[PDB]
Amino acid sequence: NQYDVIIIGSGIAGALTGAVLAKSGLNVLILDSAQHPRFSVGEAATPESGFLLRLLSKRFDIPEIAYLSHPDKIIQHVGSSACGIKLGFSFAWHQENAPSSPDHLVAPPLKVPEAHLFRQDIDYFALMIALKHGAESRQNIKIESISLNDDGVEVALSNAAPVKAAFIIDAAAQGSPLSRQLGLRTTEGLATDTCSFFTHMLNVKSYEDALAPLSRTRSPIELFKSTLHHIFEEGWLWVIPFNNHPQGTNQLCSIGFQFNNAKYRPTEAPEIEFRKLLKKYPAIGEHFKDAVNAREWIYAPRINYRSVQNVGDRFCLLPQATGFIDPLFSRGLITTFESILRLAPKVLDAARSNRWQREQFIEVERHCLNAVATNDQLVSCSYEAFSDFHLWNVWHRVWLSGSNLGSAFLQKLLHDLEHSGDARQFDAALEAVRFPGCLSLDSPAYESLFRQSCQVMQQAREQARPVAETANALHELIKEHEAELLPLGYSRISNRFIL
Ligand SMILES: Cc1cc2nc3c(=O)[nH]c(=O)nc-3n(C[C@H](O)[C@H](O)[C@H](O)COP(=O)(O)OP(=O)(O)OC[C@H]3O[C@@H](n4cnc5c(N)ncnc54)[C@H](O)[C@@H]3O)c2cc1C
Ligand SMILES: [Br-]
Ligand SMILES: [Cl-]
Repeated sequence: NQYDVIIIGSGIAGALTGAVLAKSGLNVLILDSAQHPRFSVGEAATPESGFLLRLLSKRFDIPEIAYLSHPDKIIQHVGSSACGIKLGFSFAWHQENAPSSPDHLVAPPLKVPEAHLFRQDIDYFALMIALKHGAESRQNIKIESISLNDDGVEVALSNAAPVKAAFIIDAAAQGSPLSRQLGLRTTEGLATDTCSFFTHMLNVKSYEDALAPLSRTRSPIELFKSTLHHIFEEGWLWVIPFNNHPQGTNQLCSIGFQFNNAKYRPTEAPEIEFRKLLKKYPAIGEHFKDAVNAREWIYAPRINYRSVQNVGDRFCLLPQATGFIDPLFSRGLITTFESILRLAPKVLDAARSNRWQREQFIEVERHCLNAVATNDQLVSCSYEAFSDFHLWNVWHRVWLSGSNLGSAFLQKLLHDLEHSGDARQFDAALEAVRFPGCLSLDSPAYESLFRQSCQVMQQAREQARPVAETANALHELIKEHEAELLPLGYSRISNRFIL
């Protein structure tokens, strides 16, 4: 075998996977059909993704991976166009045939700033980390076939010699050739059925200049410096600026709108569908008066999918190749970076002992399948919560309380790894969690709340219950479970900005 591991796809997942494996002593090859620079979606960084990036950096001793978790460090080391700032999430609610109220807004601010990842520069920077640590990159290739055997993997390429390796990691992310040929992908048993239009734009106005200033909204953060979600019955639109950091030089703002296909199926071209949306919601249109498009619209008719299995003797699909739900709540990078953190140590043990069996990577599958399953419950219920503001306001505390518990648990693992310096203890502690894939990670009290809350929302969809009844039901559940959650005051509805 020419190599130890072959990685398909040279975006952030594949490049970071290649970096840690090259650093750990494996002879790594990274294949890609596209080439850098190239555009990619997956821009909103979360607190969990920040800790998971810092864990990867510490666990495998690569300081440059930790630079991607903080916006100032991106600006300094990657480049000044490589990210915007993020001081939180903002969810502005809208209704067709009604003027938009500035009071219909929830915006839980963050403690430490996060990045809005300009992925063309971030993913190329991630590949450069892999290349500097000894990984080989081959771009612009054409995969003829991928053969899996009991003694190894063999990849055949157009106009080149075939390459061979012990393992193959699919990081190709929804153009996954290994997912196609194995017959793992399916949309069966998915609550979320959604499409997506997305692009990058110039001259997009800020929320403050377009809709309502800080004095009016009373928000502790500028929504300009946040992942802004414009939500409404049939779907949502995102405003993710890269031009919101003071030292930043990027002019672009990522814009993407999604529909629930059960409520609205788009019929016409992306630009026509966009203007029809701004007609429906004039408030959202205030962003795009003098705005112009910086690239083509991409239309994905169904972004949702999952897999029945995602590992074998000689392979392992990374989360994006495995399954995906929706941009909402930015769960893709969280699942991605955690799956690498779980996979990499097991691949090292396989490569070091020459044992390549499915049972060794079973905990990578269990996490990944549960994560997509959880996020499907989270998103499908969240899409149903868009129908009314008060319903959403109550509902988002279910997500937020889970995300805070999950962030604190990953922070605890980082704190123990930094002080103790014990890699095996960290790997075991991460594997020891009671609810792998879920939002809280380890808390049974939260998962009780989460799974009961989702039953209420699915009952509300199936029987078409009133929004006041559903909102009350969730409020009693929060009040029941509040004591076991963090002491933040999740139950008081009048507080729309949970510090
Ligand atoms: C519309 C949309 C919005 C999203 N929004 C968010 C968000 O707000 N927050 C968030 O955290 N996540 C989001 N995600 C998920 C996000 O895309 C992933 O978390 C992340 O981008 C995955 O990185 P990656 O390197 O695996 O994939 P990518 O960055 O897409 O890289 C994959 C690479 O594989 C290559 N490739 C494809 N097919 C083949 C083949 N047959 N052979 C060889 N190479 C191939 C591609 O050319 C590409 O270079 C979103 C996804 C979509 C579709
Ligand atoms: Br997801
Ligand atoms: Cl996501």
